[PDB]
Amino acid sequence: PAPFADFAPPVRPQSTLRRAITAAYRRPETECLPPLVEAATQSKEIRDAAASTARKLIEALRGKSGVEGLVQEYSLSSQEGVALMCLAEALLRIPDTATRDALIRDKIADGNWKSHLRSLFVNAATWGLVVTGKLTSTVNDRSLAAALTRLISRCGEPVIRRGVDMAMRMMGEQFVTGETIREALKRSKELEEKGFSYSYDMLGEAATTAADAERYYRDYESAIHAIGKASAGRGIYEGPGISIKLSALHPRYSRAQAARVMGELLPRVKALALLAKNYDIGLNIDAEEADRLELSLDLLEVLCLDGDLSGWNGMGFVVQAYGKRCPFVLDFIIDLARRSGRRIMVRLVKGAYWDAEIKRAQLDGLADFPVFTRKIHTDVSYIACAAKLLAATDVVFPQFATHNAQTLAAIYHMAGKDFHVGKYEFQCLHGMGEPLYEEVVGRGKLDRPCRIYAPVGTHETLLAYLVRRLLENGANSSFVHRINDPKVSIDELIADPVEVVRAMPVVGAKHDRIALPAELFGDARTNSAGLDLSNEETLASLTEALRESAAMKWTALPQLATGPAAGETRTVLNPGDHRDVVGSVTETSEEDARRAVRLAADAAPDWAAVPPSERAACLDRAAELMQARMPTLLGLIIREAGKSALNAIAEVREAIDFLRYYAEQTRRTLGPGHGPLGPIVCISPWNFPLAIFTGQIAAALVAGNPVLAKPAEETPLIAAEGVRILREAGIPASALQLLPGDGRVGAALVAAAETAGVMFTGSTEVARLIQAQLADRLSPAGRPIPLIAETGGQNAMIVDSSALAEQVVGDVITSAFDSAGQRCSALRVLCLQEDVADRILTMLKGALHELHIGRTDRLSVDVGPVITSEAKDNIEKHIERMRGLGRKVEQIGLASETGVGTFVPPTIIELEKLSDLQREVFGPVLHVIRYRRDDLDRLVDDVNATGYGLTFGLHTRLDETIAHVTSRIKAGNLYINRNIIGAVVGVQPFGGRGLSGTGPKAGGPLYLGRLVTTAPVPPQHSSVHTDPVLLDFAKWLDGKGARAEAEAARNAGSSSALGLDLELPGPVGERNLYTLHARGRILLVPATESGLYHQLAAALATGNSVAIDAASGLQASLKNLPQTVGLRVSWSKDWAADGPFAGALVEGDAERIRAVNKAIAALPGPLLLVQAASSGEIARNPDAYCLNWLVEEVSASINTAAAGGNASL
Ligand SMILES: Cc1cc2c(cc1C)N(C[C@H](O)[C@H](O)[C@H](O)COP(=O)(O)OP(=O)(O)OC[C@H]1O[C@@H](n3cnc4c(N)ncnc43)[C@H](O)[C@@H]1O)c1[nH]c(=O)[nH]c(=O)c1N2
Ligand SMILES: NC(=O)C1=CN([C@@H]2O[C@H](COP(=O)(O)OP(=O)(O)OC[C@H]3O[C@@H](n4cnc5c(N)ncnc54)[C@H](O)[C@@H]3O)[C@@H](O)[C@H]2O)C=CC1
Ligand code: PRO
Ligand code: PRO
Ligand SMILES: [Mg+2]
Repeated sequence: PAPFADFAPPVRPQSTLRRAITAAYRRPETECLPPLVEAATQSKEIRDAAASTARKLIEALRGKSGVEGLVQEYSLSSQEGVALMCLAEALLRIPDTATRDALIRDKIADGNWKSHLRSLFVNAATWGLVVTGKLTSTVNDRSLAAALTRLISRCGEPVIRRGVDMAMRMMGEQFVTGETIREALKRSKELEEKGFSYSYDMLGEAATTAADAERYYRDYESAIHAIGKASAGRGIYEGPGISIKLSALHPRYSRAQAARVMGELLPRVKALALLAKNYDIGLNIDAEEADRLELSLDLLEVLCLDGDLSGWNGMGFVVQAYGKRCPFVLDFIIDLARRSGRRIMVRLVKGAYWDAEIKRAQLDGLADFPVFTRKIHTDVSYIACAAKLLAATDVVFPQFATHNAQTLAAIYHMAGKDFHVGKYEFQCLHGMGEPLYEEVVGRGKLDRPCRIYAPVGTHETLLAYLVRRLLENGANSSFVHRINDPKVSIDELIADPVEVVRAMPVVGAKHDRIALPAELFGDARTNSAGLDLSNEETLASLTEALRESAAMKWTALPQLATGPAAGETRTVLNPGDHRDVVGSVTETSEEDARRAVRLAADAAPDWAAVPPSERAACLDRAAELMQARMPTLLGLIIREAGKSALNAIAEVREAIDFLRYYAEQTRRTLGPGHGPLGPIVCISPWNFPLAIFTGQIAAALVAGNPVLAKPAEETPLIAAEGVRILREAGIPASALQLLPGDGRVGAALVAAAETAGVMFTGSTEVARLIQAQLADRLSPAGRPIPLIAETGGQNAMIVDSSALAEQVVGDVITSAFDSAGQRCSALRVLCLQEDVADRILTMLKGALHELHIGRTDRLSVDVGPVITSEAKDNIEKHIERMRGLGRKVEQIGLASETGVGTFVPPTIIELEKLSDLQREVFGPVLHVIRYRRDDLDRLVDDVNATGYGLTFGLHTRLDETIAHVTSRIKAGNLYINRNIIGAVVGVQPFGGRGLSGTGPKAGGPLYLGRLVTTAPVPPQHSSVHTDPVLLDFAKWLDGKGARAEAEAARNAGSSSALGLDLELPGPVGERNLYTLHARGRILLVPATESGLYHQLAAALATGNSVAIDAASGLQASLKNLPQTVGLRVSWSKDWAADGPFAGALVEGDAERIRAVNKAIAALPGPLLLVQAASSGEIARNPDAYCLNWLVEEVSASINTAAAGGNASL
């Protein structure tokens, strides 16, 4: 099959009208507004009349809550009100009323509610919104528990009774019209008698599995029967209808899965529409995320052209006025209504996903947002689109869904004097819009109809996305919020958004406080740009660029300083299809690898002499080149490395980000005194063959070191292209040599006499072999050769019973199986609290079977091949061993076309204990364990016990659990309520501890400092906190008379950055934190008393404990230590028995250092970051031991939108 011949063909040819929609997707905001202002303009007479009507409605609204009266009656604090409603919610989970009342009277009111009632406070963020109007993303469950005890002990049964009755009313009658469709229908008769109509919302969305989509289907079908029976021939305008969400009806509702959507989702909608046709009721397709808009149009088109649905005008469709495509979508819909002769019911809304759209465009590095960023722009867009709809009432049925009295009044007068039922209507939300619309419906008011959008569902169903619904009308910019704010005048509320926009100095300017994705980092650096795989223009352009990349004769050669070298040449094959030859590699002889190091050494002074700013300029130029070449680079990564387009885009972004980040960090730090190490050997893996390749090399180069680049033998072509780009950007050939080949080439480079440093990403075993070889050598200055190694992980995610299953499953499927699990960060062990384990596991297995595995030149492929047949064999041997032990194994079936490549099906293996898993299994293999809540702390121990410490995830809403878990886990990259993959340079600096590597973190501020002989002070690198054991030690030194060492100890205490705690700039809806902690226990190998004191001061000032070499004979130098210091001090004769250590400090002459370095490399377990100094160096240089390498970096990324919305926005 020809590469990319079927990458992403559209569902249908894009008509002129469809293309005008796509063209507007991310149009600059200043370009969208002027035509909207013009279309929204009305006569001065109309504007005055509309302001009068709006003032009249608002005066009525203000002239006429339950939770607030309850808070007042019992003098509750906010936390008490929230805690009370959480208790009421839990009591309502008890089905029998008499049982519940007995528990309240006999057990709850009397004392400890904790012994009788899953945290009570799982939904406290929602109840917090109800009580306070403010959204907090996580729940302070200890504060709520205290508040609940306090209020119960103060007020007793009466307050509990009142809370229960209040929650019962709100959850049964306010947030929903009824629990079931029959109950909702019964409660609809009252307002139907007043002139209202209804559209029922069954509260389904985001199917994760086929079974869940089928459940949502049968729920919609049963509701259509009930609504149609009740409609009883009233028709689509007077009678009730239904609203559906396409995401409820298929678990893979996305553009990437468009073929499955048209084949599998479309027939389901058609079947529901046929039933709606027979009863003659409305069936409305709700609008969802911006990347689903254009896909949904293909379903609308097919349905409106399907003759089986003819004769029925009930098909409806929502368009969101906050979207830049809205008027063009309306043009398309009106034309479709004309062609089909179906009077499409068009619900105009403003839009419910605003904060999520802002976050998504920022995360994806896209050109602009697909929605407006000023609320007034959405208001003008709405009015302009209403004008378009009101001119087409013969062709469509406009439905103006809004609670904004000003918007309503403007449209009411825009529509003019003539009205008949069926011309158009208004719409509102149940339990929210009735106060406004009771001033609209009826001959005594404005005599215009209103359809009530009526949620229907149980308590569990309505709570799932209640936060997003509350924010529709609850944000500070929301009309319903502002009308209830006394500080907001009626004049402010009736302000005409059209005229306000028209008079702004720059019409349609972007919000001042929302950064475009490119500007996320401000003046520090330019964000890399992504590509929108939902944009048909992008998919069409990418299709051609990808095909063109597959026709190129890609090569990789040994590129020595003197020119390309001869060698053994072989082809490079696509891992997804070995018949697809991607290019040819000429591999490096061991002789030429040694020669390359000599040439690098000869060239080292000339590269070091290029000033740091100019070296950084080379990196910035290379980043521009990679950005411009992204589509071609994507094609090569897809075919050579077996990656999906989505992952290839992110990888090229990461490479660009490394180049720009290290360039900026260089401009912030490097001066004449930060001399280069010399030739650095950069050994890189096949799983991030551009990004990690580029990151290591760029850092070494910009620090002033010439580089020998040894790429993974599986992925030399993208590496050769990366070197070509860096050379084009100005890196001299003598500064950057490419040495393709296998481990023998890597080993020859490591062992070469002039090698001054090694940067390695790959296996622990190979890093250990490199460490053993480097320990044989010292630099010309008699110091160890630095090794930076990142070596993978055994990464866990802990999920408690407060987490949202659908969120968990999505993050798990992505974290475990993205890139076929070939990320070092991939989720390996999912840990499920016992009470939710079976439900989440069922959902996870169902989601597993929705993944498409195959050759990655198709947008529809989710999981590609593993890199080699040997990798495949190793992974499969692990799976079969687990199966042979009787562990439950779930696997997706592989298509026959996978046989030409090396594929492993995504797999779920259920384990009894974490210790059942003994080694990192570098493939799409998720292990699942269950835990009881009281065993959480033991579980964290179990996770730490593997010895790894790279990525870690936690899904919980509860602050106590966040605090506990994050304080006890020992990993470098933590992720809360999100996936654990795709660390962003400079936002989640990436790297771990233990068996996961040495540090410092790539994409972090300590990285460049390891690549120079004297480390600079990184930006923001300081701490006002002083370690108290360090202070006790300095006092002990003064008491012993060691006044010089006591001063040095105090200086180390101040110099240490232990306790640094920063928030890094990044996308909205996330908090990204970076902190410096102690490393652990540092091995001290002193030679003199003063050396031991200096070593102890360095280690204690950075928060560490120590093990001191008993063979030093210096035990008598540490007599009568304070207990606080003694607690941190042990003496070690057998270093291997007393580990693991987290670093080492060595004192001695060159031969002593070499001997100790060899002994240290022989210690089992983690590679130790070793620092050595002579006694004279300790006396001359206060920084003989650099404190940068005695702290541990920790990155934590918290998804603050996880509760369903973004409070900050
Ligand atoms: C009957 C019915 C049916 C639906 C919906 C509402 C109603 C009444 N909604 C929700 C709707 O889109 C909207 O979020 C709420 O109705 C509130 O908007 P109003 O016009 O009431 O108020 P209001 O006039 O106060 O407008 C609030 C809206 O302004 C927008 N906004 C806020 N800040 C902004 C900013 N900084 N920049 C740009 N825009 C900003 C948002 O769209 C926000 O919801 C919806 N929504 C949806 O996406 N799909 C759907 O299928 C439905 N269905
Ligand atoms: N941390 C990560 O991101 C990576 C970790 N791994 C782990 O390693 C396992 C094996 O995969 P491999 O590709 O075998 O990784 P590997 O670690 O053997 O290869 C990594 C790099 O080291 C080079 N290399 C191999 N032996 C060497 C030696 N003796 N001296 C110097 N350089 C040497 C290779 O050529 C490649 O460039 C994987 O299954 C996975 O567990 C591998 C690749 C990525
Ligand atoms: O599309 C057309 O040409 C005809 C006109 C009326 C409805 N269909
Ligand atoms: O976090 C991730 O998924 C990638 C893997 C290497 C570093 N960044
Ligand atoms: Mg290998």
